[PDB]
Amino acid sequence: LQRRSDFCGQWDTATAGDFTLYNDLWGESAGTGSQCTGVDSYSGDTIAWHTSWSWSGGSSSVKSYVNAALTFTPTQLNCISSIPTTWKWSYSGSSIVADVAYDTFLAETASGSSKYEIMVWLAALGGAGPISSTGSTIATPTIAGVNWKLYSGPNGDTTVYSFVADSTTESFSGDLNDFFTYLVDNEGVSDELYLTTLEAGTEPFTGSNAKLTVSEYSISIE
Ligand SMILES: OC[C@H]1O[C@@H](O[C@H]2[C@H](O)[C@@H](O)[C@H](O[C@H]3[C@H](O)[C@@H](O)[C@H](O[C@H]4[C@H](O)[C@@H](O)[C@H](O)O[C@@H]4CO)O[C@@H]3CO[C@H]3OC[C@@H](O)[C@H](O)[C@H]3O)O[C@@H]2CO[C@H]2OC[C@@H](O)[C@H](O)[C@H]2O)[C@H](O)[C@@H](O)[C@@H]1O
Repeated sequence: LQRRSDFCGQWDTATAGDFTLYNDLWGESAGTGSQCTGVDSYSGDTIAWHTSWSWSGGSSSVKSYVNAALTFTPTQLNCISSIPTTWKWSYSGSSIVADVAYDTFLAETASGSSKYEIMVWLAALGGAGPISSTGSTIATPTIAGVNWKLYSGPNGDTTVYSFVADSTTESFSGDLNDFFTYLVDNEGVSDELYLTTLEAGTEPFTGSNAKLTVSEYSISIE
């Protein structure tokens, strides 16, 4: 028999080389729809995958964060020399309100609660916007070959910094650690914090008959 192979459950996952591919439909209760995900290929620190979705309702509420998460031991920033990454992706769908973003977390201890979250958005689609206490940038730095718009704002007892590419970026390669150095140098983030999480995926708000194709994604820590 041939069956649907994509996984669709709220907390379903797949293991793929150095990655976990999470469905992470954490916000599904905020609306109506569904989301199914699958691995296409993998080899060590590289993965190709896709996700398709339709979400309605809860227009300002994220429904999910399907993502490829690197398996690694939490490491203090001052022990990291570079985090090379490459990401090639494309989106299809209608009325897509979503981002394509890295999601990363810093904590005082390896097993402890997060203190900072750092997102790096390669795309803001359909008017999607980052968490921001003002609605405006705090800085507009050039990092890893891209001109970014940096925002900040709270999420519970954490501060979220979001670097948003000036233009939609379907193909990206550079050193993700440059974003952590930037915040250590410019925003008072301690270089003694542990990087606990390195994820790359998409946050949908609303849209229909959407599909993200990640043709290539790689990341490592040196
Ligand atoms: O009992 C059911 C199963 O629970 C699983 O645990 C889940 C928790 O119940 C969820 O609370 C948790 O949701 C978080 C999710 O993993 C993150 O991806 C998401 O990150 C947000 C971030 O908060 C936001 O600041 C940033 O802008 O955007 C990212 C991406 O969307 O955050 C979720 C929680 O925060 C939101 O909800 C609470 C609000 O107060 C807050 O404002 C919201 O933002 O997810 C876990 C599962 O997470 C794990 O798997 C998915 C991975 O992607 C993730 O990294 C892993 O930690 C249990 O694990 C299961 O065993 C249970 O069956």
